[PDB]
Amino acid sequence: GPNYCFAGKTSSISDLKEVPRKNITLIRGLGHGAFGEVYEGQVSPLQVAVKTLPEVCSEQDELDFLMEALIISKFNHQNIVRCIGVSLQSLPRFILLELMAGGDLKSFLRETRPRPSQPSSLAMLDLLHVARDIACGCQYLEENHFIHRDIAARNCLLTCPGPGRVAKIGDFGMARDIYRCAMLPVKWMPPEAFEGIFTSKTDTWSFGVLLWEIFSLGYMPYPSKSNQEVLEFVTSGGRMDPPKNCPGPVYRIMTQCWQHQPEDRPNFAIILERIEYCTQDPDVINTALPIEY
Ligand SMILES: CN1CCN(c2ccc(C(=O)Nc3n[nH]c4ccc(Cc5cc(F)cc(F)c5)cc34)c(N[C@H]3CC[C@H](O)CC3)c2)CC1
Repeated sequence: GPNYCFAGKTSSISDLKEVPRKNITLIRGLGHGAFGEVYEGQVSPLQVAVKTLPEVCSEQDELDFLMEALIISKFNHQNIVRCIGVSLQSLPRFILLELMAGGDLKSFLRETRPRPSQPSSLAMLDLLHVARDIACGCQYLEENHFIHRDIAARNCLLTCPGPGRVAKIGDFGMARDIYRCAMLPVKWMPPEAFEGIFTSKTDTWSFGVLLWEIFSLGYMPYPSKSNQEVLEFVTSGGRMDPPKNCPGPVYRIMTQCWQHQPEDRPNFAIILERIEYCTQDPDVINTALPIEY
């Protein structure tokens, strides 16, 4: 029976909000992936997402699922998905999370690119608001000494597709694994991560790559380079060019997050200030996004 510690506070299985099974109904499948497996559900009525643990699973799998529930249950911030509760005493086991109907950010960006059929589907301001949303979640993690270890568009969710959408950090799998190779998010990692010491400046680095994902509208970073090619490229001083039509001031935020030395990268409070500035600059927000023909 593991304990989990966050912000100086210790908690364990008995501290999770166990929701009676009978109160939980699955509505439909949403999908599966590195994050595990998730459904839309209802509680009691409260609409939720439901993550599930396979009944056929290892002991470490069980401990992983428990630790996921502990980690997410202890965060308290408007840009990190909430945990409504858990159902660990019935099988298959469930973790109940805030329903994020816009789905993951990477897919939303790819699917919502301006096209002749939808030429104003996104504007710079939409992208800067997503960036600000995730920076605010990261600033919370930084201030609570929690290193995320995989800040990327694939790990962010949106409340809804339309106007008023709020982005939130939706996955903590890597952090869970280290709380405790080919799968490592190499394209998101700074040179120093290859002494292997992490800090919140490693998350600053990763946030710069997420900014590149956002302002490229969902491209894979380092187009054409493999993991090892990226590693050698960034270690040598190599950096991505700005995404298509990216305003200079937004690209300058990326390039400061990618300073070789970690002390030279901004903390998330500074990143936020700089995103706020870009957001107020008419020349940035009046810049047209590219049309994908
Ligand atoms: C058109 N498009 C509209 C949005 N729709 C949705 C809506 C909600 C969701 C969805 O799961 N919403 C969630 N609401 N609350 C959640 C909490 C945890 C997770 C797991 C997760 C976290 C994450 F950061 C990224 C993920 F893709 C999946 C997911 C959710 C969804 N999920 C797909 C994402 C694509 C992935 O490959 C398979 C799971 C898709 C997909 C279809």
